[PDB]
Formats: sequence, C-alpha cells, structure tokens
Amino acid sequence: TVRVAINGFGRIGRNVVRALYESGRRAEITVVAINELADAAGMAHLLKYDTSHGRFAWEVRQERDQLFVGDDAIRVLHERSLQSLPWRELGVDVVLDCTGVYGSREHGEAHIAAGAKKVLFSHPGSNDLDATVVYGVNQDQLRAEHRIVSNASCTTNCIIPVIKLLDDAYGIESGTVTTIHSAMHPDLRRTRAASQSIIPVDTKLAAGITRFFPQFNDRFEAIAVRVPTINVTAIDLSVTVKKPVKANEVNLLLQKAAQGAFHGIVDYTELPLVSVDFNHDPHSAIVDGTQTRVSGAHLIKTLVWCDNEWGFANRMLDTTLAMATVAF
Amino acid sequence: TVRVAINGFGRIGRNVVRALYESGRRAEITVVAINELADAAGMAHLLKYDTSHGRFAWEVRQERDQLFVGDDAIRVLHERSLQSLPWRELGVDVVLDCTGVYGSREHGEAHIAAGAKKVLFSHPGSNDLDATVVYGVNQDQLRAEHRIVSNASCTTNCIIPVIKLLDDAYGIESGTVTTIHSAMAYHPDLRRTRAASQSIIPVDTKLAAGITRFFPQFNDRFEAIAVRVPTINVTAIDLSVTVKKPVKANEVNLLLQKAAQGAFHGIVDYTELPLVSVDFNHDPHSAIVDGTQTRVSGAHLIKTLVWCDNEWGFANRMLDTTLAMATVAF
Amino acid sequence: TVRVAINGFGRIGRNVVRALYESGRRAEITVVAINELADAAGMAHLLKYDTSHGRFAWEVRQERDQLFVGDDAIRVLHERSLQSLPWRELGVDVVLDCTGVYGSREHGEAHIAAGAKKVLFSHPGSNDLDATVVYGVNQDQLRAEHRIVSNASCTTNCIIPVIKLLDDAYGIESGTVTTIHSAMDLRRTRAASQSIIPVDTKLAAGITRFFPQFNDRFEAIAVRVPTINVTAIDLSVTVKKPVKANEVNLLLQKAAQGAFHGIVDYTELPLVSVDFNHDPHSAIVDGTQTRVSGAHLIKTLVWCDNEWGFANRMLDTTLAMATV
Amino acid sequence: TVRVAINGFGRIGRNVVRALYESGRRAEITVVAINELADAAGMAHLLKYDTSHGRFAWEVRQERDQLFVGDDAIRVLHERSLQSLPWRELGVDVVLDCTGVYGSREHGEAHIAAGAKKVLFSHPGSNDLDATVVYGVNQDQLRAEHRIVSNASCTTNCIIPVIKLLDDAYGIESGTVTTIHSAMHHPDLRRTRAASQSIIPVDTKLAAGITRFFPQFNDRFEAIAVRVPTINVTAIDLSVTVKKPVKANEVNLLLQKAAQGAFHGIVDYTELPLVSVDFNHDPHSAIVDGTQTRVSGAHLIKTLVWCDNEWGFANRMLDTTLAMATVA
Repeated sequence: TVRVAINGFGRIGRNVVRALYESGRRAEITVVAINELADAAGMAHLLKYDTSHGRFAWEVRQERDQLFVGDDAIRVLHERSLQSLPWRELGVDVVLDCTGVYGSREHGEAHIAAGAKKVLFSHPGSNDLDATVVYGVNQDQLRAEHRIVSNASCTTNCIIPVIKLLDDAYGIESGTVTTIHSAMHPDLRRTRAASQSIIPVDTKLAAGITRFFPQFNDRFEAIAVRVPTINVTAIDLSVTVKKPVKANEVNLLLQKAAQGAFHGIVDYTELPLVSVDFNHDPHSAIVDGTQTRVSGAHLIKTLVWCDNEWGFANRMLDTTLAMATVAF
Repeated sequence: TVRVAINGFGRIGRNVVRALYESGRRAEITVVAINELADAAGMAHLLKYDTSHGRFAWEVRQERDQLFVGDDAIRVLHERSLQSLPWRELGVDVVLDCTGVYGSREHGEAHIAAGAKKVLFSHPGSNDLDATVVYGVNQDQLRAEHRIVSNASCTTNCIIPVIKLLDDAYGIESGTVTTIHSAMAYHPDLRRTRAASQSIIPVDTKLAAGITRFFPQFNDRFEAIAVRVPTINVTAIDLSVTVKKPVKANEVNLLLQKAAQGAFHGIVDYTELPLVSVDFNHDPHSAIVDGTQTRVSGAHLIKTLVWCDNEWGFANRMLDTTLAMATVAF
Repeated sequence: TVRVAINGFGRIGRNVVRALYESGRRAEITVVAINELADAAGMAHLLKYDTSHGRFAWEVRQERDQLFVGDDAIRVLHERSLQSLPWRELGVDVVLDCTGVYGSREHGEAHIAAGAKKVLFSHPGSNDLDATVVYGVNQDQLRAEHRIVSNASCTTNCIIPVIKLLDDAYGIESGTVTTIHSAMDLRRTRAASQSIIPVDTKLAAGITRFFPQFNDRFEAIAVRVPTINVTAIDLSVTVKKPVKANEVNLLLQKAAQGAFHGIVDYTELPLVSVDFNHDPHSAIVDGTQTRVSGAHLIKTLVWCDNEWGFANRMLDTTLAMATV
Repeated sequence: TVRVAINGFGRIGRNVVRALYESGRRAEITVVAINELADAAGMAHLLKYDTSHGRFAWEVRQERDQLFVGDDAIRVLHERSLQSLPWRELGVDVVLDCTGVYGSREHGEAHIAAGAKKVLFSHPGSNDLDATVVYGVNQDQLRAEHRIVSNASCTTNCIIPVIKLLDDAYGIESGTVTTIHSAMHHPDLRRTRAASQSIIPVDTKLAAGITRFFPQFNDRFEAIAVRVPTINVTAIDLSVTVKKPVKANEVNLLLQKAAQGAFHGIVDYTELPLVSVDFNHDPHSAIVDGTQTRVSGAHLIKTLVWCDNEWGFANRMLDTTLAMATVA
C-alpha cells in the first residue's frame, strides 16, 4: 500500500479521506496520519457529518491521538513545525498537503526533511515546483524524480480538460470564463449576507489556465460570482476558435471524449438536470450539452458542471497513485 | 395629464403603478383605469405588500369599483373582451397592456377600436408591430403614426443599451450572453419540478432572439443561455462579445462610465464599488455596469457583467416609453 | 411475496419505491404496478433524480408502459377511474394509494372491487376507515378483517410516538405544537422574498384523532422556511407529574434503545437538520434542546425527514397488513 | 436639542443613525460624534449600503474625519481609550454605546468622566447598572439620578412587552420560547455548518433576559432557538401557561387593544395573511400575528410574534435616549 499523510483537515482534507474509502482506492492507499491544529474531537465529528455529502458510511471513532475509520487506525498530530512531523517513522510515501495558502519548494522540502518521500499540494503554489498535474490530461509527464508536485486547484481541474479538448480540435485563440460558485478584510463584500445575493468574488482561474497553457498568456480572463446553492459549481466558458464549428459538432466531440480518452474525467450529458444532480459526482467536469452554443462559427460557449470539491479530492488520490507508482 | 389605462394587474401592472408614484411621473400621467381578471381585495393587498422595498408608501384601498392610491381614484374593471373595454369613455391616451399574453397587431387594433389612441405592450409581442422601443436607445425611432408599440422585455432592456454602447465604439462581430436570473407537481419541462432553493437551474431564454430582432445585423452572430439561482429580485447578465477594434478593460470602463454620465444618464449606470446584487434592488436604471468585472481577453474579447432589477427598471421604462409615444403623437 | 400496486407516483409513491429497494425489503414485497396520470418517462426520470435524496442507486429504464427497476418490470397504468384498474389480473394484495386525494371508505371499496385485497392510504383520509396506523405505536390494533387502512400523515408520524412516550410517563394535560417545514392559499401569490411563511396545518386534528382524550387540549401552528427537506417539530406539553429536563431525556433515550428502537431515535450530539436527511426513523429527539419550565411544562424539539421516515413506515404497515 | 455621541459604528450604531434620520427625530437629537476604530471611508460605504435595510435615502459623504449625512457634519473619532473621548468638548448629553463590548459601571463612569452627562448601552451589560429599560414597559422606572442605563437586547425587546401584556391580564405561571432567527449572529460544533441549507440550533440568552427583567419568573422560563436562512426578520413562538381561563379570541382582543392604546407604536397586531419580509424595517418592537394565536385547554397560550429585531431596537434606543435627557 501507498502510505499517505494529510496535512490539514479542512474540507479538502476530509473529502480526500471519504473519497479514499467510498471509491475503493483503499485497496491501494492507506492514510496513516493527519496533521491539524485543532482538536481530534471536532475533526472526527466533521468527518462523520457533512452538509454537502451527508452521513459518512464508515464507523468513525476518536481516541487519544488516534482517529479510526472502520478498522484503520490514523495518527492525529498538532504540529506548527513541518520538520518535526513523524513522517520517517510512519513510512510516509506521499504527504497530501491540503492547508490552502500557497504551495512551494521550501514547504515541500520541509515535509521531505521530516521523512516523507513525496509531497502533493492541493493549491497551485508558485512556478517553481517539479510539476503541476491535471489528472486525465498530463499525469504521464510525471517522473520518479518529481518529488514536490501540485495538483492545480478545484476550479482549474474542472475546466482545463475541457479547454484541452476544444483547443486540440479547433485551436483556441482567446478565452473568457465566468465561474458560478456555490456557498462556502480589505473587501467590503465579506461582511454581506450570502443568503440572498449574487456576490462577485476574486478568482485565480485565469492564472491557472495560462500557467497550464502558456500559449494563452494575455489571451484568457476570468470572473466569478458566489450564489447561495449547494456545493455544485457551474463554469461558463467562452472561447474563440480558429476552425469554424457548429454546436452539435462541439457536442459530438465532447460526448465521444467522455466515451473514450477522458472517460471518468470529463462526462457529458443531454438530460434535463439541475446542479444538485452532480452533487458528489466524482468526475472533474460534466459538460452540459443542452447549453452548448456557437455564435457565428468561431465563438464557443459551454456550461460545465462540477462538484469542485469531490472531483478534486478524487483526482488528488489519482495523482497520489501516479506519483507513488512510477519507474525511473 | 397623459391618460393611461392598465390592462392586466400582475407583477408588472402593479409595478407600473408603484413606479408611477415613487418616481414622480404622476405629475405627467394619470392612471384612469385598471383592468384585472381576479378579485380586487387581492389587488389592493398585493399593491401594498408585494413590493420588495418596504410596504408601498402611498395609502391604498379598494372600495366600490375603484382603487384608491393616496387620494387618486382609479376605476377597476373586469372585462374579458378587448372589444368592450370602455377606453373611449375614459379618453385613454395610452393603454399599457401588461397581461404578458396579448401582443399582436390585431390585439393592438382591438384596444384602439375600443377607443384608446395608442397601445403599449409589456413584452416583445409579434415581429410586425409599429415599433419596439428600448427607451434610451431608440425612442427617437417612434413616428407619430406608430399607435401599437412593444416595450421589448425585462432582460432585453438590461442589455441592449450596453450592446449599443459597445457596438458603436468597437464594432461587435459576434456575441454570447449568460443571464443569471433571480427567483420568481409534474410538468413536461423536467427541470421545473425541481426544488429551486438548492440549485443552479438551466432555463429557456429568449434573449438572443430579442438582441437579434433589435440588431438585424447580428443574425447568426448572437446566442444566449440562462440559469436561475435562488437569489431575490436582481438579475446579472454576463455578456461576452468579439469586437473589431483593439481595446483594453480600462478603456471599455471609461466609455461606459462616460456614457452613464452623459447620453445614458438615468438609463445605464456604472460602478466600481464593491457591491452585491441586493444593492441594486429597486434600482430604476435599465442596466448597471459593474466596472470591477470588466475583462478583455487579448485585445478583442470583451466580458462585461451587468446588473438590473429587471422588473423595476422595466416598469420605469414603460412609463418613459408612454410619454415618448404621447410626446410626438397621432 | 406481498404483491403491491401503487396509486399516484408523487414524491411519496416514489420514496416508497426507493425505500423498498434501499432497506432490502425487496425480499418480501414486490411492486407489480403503478398508476399515475402522467407519462412513464417523467416517472422514470423523477425516480432516478432527486434534490433531497441524490441519485437512486438502482438502474432506472422506461420502456412503453413498463418501468424497470434493477431487473424488475412494473406495469404502468394511466387510469383516471378506480373501477378500471387491473388489480384482479395482477393479484394485488395491497394497494398503496399515495395520491393524497383518494381517502374515503368508498375509494377503498373501489380498489377492493377492482381486485385489490387490501388498501393502505398514505394520508389520514376518512374518519370512518378500519384503522389508522402510526407504526411503532399501534400496529397491534391491526386485524385480518381490516381491509381499508390509513397510515396517518408524515408529520403525525414524526410526533405521535413522542407524544405517547410523554403521556405514558408523566400524563399529558395540554399540548401545543409548532412545525417548522422545509420545501414541502392566502400567502402563495407573493413574490420571492426568502421568508418565514405561516401555513395551515392539520397536526392538532391528527393528534386528537389518534388520542381522543386530548380533544380541546391540543393546538398546532406551522411555518415554511427555505431549507432542505427535514422538518423540526417543537412540542410543548403540560404534564401532571413533576419532571426535570434530564429525566425527560433519559426516558426518551431509553425509549430509543428499547421499545421504540428504529422508530424514535435520540441524540445529544451538536447536529443540524441536514444530518437527518435520509434518516428512516419516524422521529429523532434532540436532547440538547429539551427544556422544562417549572417542573410541568415540557418542551421538546423533534427532527424528521418526514418523507423518508413515512415511506418506510408505509412499508412496515404494509407487511403487517399482508402477513397477519 | 439633545446632543448625542455613538460609540461603535457596527450594525446597531449605523441603524441608530438611519433610524434617527428616517424617524424625523433629527429635530430633538443631534448626533455630534461617532467613535469607531475602522476607517471613515468604510463607515460611509456601510452606512449607505445595507442588505437588510437597503440604500439609505440620505446622502452620505466622507471626507477626512467627517461623516456627512444630508448636510449634517458628524465628527469621527478613532479612540481606543474611553478616558480620552472628547465628550466634554462636544457637550455630549448621552453616549449611545453600541460596541457590544463596553457594558460595566466603570465603562459608564469613564464616559461620564470624559464629559458625557449620561450613558445608554446597546445590550444586556452587567447586573448592577442603574436601570434596564425595555421602552414601552418600564421607562417610568427611570429617574434623573439614573446615569448608567442599559437598553436590554433585541430579542428581549421583541418579546417582553407581550409577556407583560399577558402576565397583567392572566397571570403567567410558566413560559417557554422558541426563537426562529434569520442569518445574523464552549466551542460550538454547529457554527462550522453552512447556514444555507439547514435549520441550525443556536444558543440563546432569551430566557436569561426575561428572568432578569421579571425575577418572579425565576425557575419558570426556558428558551431555545434556531437559525434558518431567511432575511432579517425574527419569529418568536411564545407558549405560556396562565392562571385565568382564556380563549384565543380574547387573547387577540387584548393584544389588538394594547396595540391601539397603551402600547401603540411599540406592539402592533395584525390579522392579515402576511409573511416575514412584510415586517422588514417595521419600527415596532413586536408585531403579534393574530392568525397564529392558539390556546390549548383554557390555560396554555401560544402567540407568534414578529419583529425586525435590529430596526425595532434601533428605534427604541432613541426612545430611551430621549427619556434619559428629559427628566427636568
């Protein structure tokens, strides 16, 4: 088994754990430790009861510095100092660092100093790492020597595979995206009741895209709003393409990719569905074919769904396996 | 005083009335009659309470066959045949048809035959009316012989003025729009039965065909989708267009900002404040450009996010259009 | 195997099918037919996709006037009159009439006449049926010759067991209830405002019908709030015997452990309404909220997934009816 | 004119100012000064824009240390030290302290020593202030010798007048209350959980507040509360046992009459079929919903009570303020 440690037990951290068990990936991966600067009581409770995902099916037990999920024992640490973590003693193959705040070499190297073989960040970090993976797109670029890696971000994993598919088919020359987020300072917007408004929020989506697709620097922008719905995101993508195209052809391309090389990663639907119907859906992206439009023959719009959190947590596990099982 | 009658007292009919008093337009226009099918105890209560900006500030009551707003008496009518509406007896200058159902030349003629000089429809109607007005964009296209006019639609009015501004400055080549609508058993459209509170729900939208009617040149160059989210009374419109001329986000904002100071004052507003949607609740502008959200990808793909209280701006535009029709008039 | 047909494929009828498969009761009940006025594609669709209960696990296909759940075929009918339902041909043991509109003795008689052996109504219905069952409280009042039975109402089901527990231990003198409803006609014409909306409720009438000694001693009100489909029931009773709040919690905790296990649950954990979504208990007593004013006025807060709990009790009462 | 200063410009302090301008009380009360740590530009923006109460009808400008409401200039302070507040300079007759921090006899003494003649706190406070006033019920218990006064709390202000009314008519023996809060505000494990889906139990000091005010109901009153995702209007579900025998129509008639007479402008009564937003920005402390009144047997009364907790409370602060500067 690949022995994994979770640094930080916020929403992504807890989701990685549930997804490990629910997906059957536990036959190949085991979680041996979680570091979180909060009490084990609350951790265990929040792991068992989720608003967005419901009741977790495995017995959850907490005792001393141990968290139990079914039979598995899991050490709970409260360390402010990354180098003082017991990674070597626990035989840590991969630390999944889910703390948020940027990722980087210094931090990865501190997990490695404590004795972890590799590090996978949940957040894009800086342009300094051994690699950034959008699983389903570029995991075959990983090498045995890539030890400090980033899995991109919740929102980037949703849209990148779609962008890849459209650009391969038609050549993207320009792109603009709006993300409609579900519910989840020097900004007079935070101190406003989320219950009733469409609230614009900061987004780093564009940076994510142009870092992954450097041929689009100065060619991509993004905005975002928050709305009071349940954990499903809609990404509204508008791209100009080189080759002329019609909507039913954009749709055929995406249907077949979901059928084929992107099965499990990008799904496609034509059914009359609403966002909750993708709650807890493990795909990175579900293209809603009913919303595909082409203006003229060069301006594509697609509406893409994702459970950004559940999709991403599953990909985190996919990337962890790819990292842990590569030959030099 | 411009004599008006309102046919249909649903959300829009009621908002037209509220707008008339709140805006001061009542110095210019008097509502002589309201035609509504369905009890009138309702009418008063809904006028009073279903408002969204506090209880309507004018005193409201229902006596006899009459509705009282403040000290004004309005004749309440219940008539199913357009032919027998007593517009002639009341000397009605414009009938504001707010039913959401009547929209054809023949419906127009039917109102005019019962004695209205002119008719204004609260929705796009048929493709062959005398004119379709987006107040602030093309009221000047109203001739004297145009007795049957459409006011376009709530959503259409939000966006066409920004489209005009953008087209004139940079030349729109193609365009795509997403409307984020606020909230309003078994049904053949399967999405409609679903709990609204929980979801982003894709909805059918007529916006593209509205843009297309107004801008003949944009046929086959414009598309639209929409979703409904569980927020209240303010719509956002997410507009992406390719333009001929090379532009930056800052120049697009200056343009729109200057236009809001000048020729679209009172119609299109502009802002750079960190505001949220409820901040435009009961705002009477047709559109509010949110400067902070403006992007240009490359130098030719503009994204603008526009807000509106779709019902409130529309109701106000109905009154504005009324006066212009009355202005140069048959 | 009990052969059941379902009349009305509204939310209730659909949860009855979902629950049938999820609890494993496929082993003792078979659904042989559904009558629904609307078309079978709509039915299959709604069965699969649900805002409250997520994606249904079993494969759902629709094919002509057949509906397929897993390997199972279910005839779909569109009869608007009870007399023409093919209950004889299909050998129906129990109609589960979930329409919310057929509830009288003569509606039961028309189901029987068409060949159904018995009928279980998914609502209080007529006041002159053979029995009204709130499972866990009075299924032992059931008899073989009871042919036209009512299953009470979802909200009645949530609270009646708790009322019985409290009346037995301390003697209820008077009672008053507020139901806080989720996404479940004077005020409907309003616009969207995200409001607490008062709604008419029949809970007082359901409580006194089940406990007639409470006539003129019980009242209830309700509000709708824009939440997910878990109801909170806020029950305030005056009682004869003096009590403290911790005594009340012990009694219900023990009730949950014992005679009401699987019907009433009990929690002292810091939960919120979504934590009871898809819970098949009729009621979950929240101990953290129990209060006693003085020593005689008890307040209890009780949670329920009113739809889910109720659809499972319908199944229980069904089995109890068929293999008597 | 009574000169007043406001200490703390959060939600309550801003609402007092809005309430002042909207009620016409600007003829009797002048706000000479606001002390607030945050920036003036922020104060102005938040005074102008508010999700509950909407766009302030009065112009709002901010320049330097001045906040302009209409054409009234108001002095802004940023002083952490009560001893240094320039009250004497400004001739402050009453400090409305709306910080929700300050609340003790000493804090009161500090304001007075800095030169404010009297003090009104916007909350419970501590158990030894000169008076606690729920305006409409006990403003008669005010004496000129009362210098350090508390206004009670929002919810306590909504329900006390009703309890008074029912106790006076019928003799209340015992009481229990559930408060249905909208989106407003031992580690509470529920506070993580997203407001947008659930009914969420929350701690309440309502009973404490009632006990404090009516110590004869010591051991005779309890309260729970929940939060639901509605906008700014609270429902209070009050269930009391009474000594006298009563009927629901008699209860409603009592309360309707009190609303016509002795509690006019403080308690309102309605028989109309309404919803909670209908009371948004309603200045009464309480609106009894007559459609919802019940009595079980002849002694167990339920009434459902609405209030815009923040707006009624803002208006009461001013009522008390006015009763504190005039004892002549």
